[PDB]
Amino acid sequence: FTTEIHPSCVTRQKVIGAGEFGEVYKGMLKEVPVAIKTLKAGYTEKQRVDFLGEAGIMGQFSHHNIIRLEGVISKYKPMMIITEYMENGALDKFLREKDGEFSVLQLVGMLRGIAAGMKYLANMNYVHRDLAARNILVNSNLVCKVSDFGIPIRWTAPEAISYRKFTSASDVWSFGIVMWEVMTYGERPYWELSNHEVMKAINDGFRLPTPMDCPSAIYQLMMQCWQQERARRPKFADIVSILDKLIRAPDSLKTLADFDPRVSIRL
Ligand SMILES: CNc1ncc2cc(-c3cc(NC(=O)NCCC(C)(C)C)c(F)cc3C)c(C)nc2n1
Repeated sequence: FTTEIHPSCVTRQKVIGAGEFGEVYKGMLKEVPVAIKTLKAGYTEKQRVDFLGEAGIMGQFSHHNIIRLEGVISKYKPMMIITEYMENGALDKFLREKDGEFSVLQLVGMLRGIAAGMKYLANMNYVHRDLAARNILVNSNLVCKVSDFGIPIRWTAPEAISYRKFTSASDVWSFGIVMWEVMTYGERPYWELSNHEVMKAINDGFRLPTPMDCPSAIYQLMMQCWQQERARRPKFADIVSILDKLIRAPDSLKTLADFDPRVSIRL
């Protein structure tokens, strides 16, 4: 079952995005701010199954680091999925607009939240397939929650690219990329390299270099997420455990990995 909301309780205020066959609005629910995704007239059977299926999954999950469902409008048209509203929006854009404004402890806290959400999804037998900072939302407490706005080569594990093997372990690879995104304040993974250049580089053993001002322990962890051999990657359980220990003994984060400068200025 999913909480059914009457349309009279919902007010759409502004368009903030696009759905698969409909739009996404900021609005109010009788009052609390909400995000609202619509499915407009003409939708196919597949679209309806996918839309209500997504809502169903969201309504069963209950975790601090997973987007919360307020409810669904299924009995009237257009159909709607209504979620909590995350005031700071998508993590990738947020970090790029707030470059350098957070402490290392705050950044690592973000990652621990994301990891906790992913551990929950993985153990509930849900494989994300598109984990990236663009699909993480941020609220006014700086809490990060896993979402999905709809192959993204540079986030995807080799086995998922090569033979379509998507698992919690391919999500761990992606999480490594997300760690690099957070610690660089939203740098594009692999910079201007083309998709084929990225795939070639990874196959030949290249990995993203240390971010600036990055704790050694954090760089070590993201490198383990990028083991070629799936079985050698940490589980989300391991990641949550390590990040929790680092945060609870925060002097552990004061030791930095060496940053490899591209340009050296001699004065
Ligand atoms: C800008 N703030 C904000 N806050 C909250 C927002 C919530 C949504 C949202 C997102 C989804 N879907 C969605 O989050 N799917 C993944 C769910 C899972 C992690 C449990 C597997 C949805 F079905 C409906 C809506 C309204 C979207 C598309 N945008 C949002 N934007």
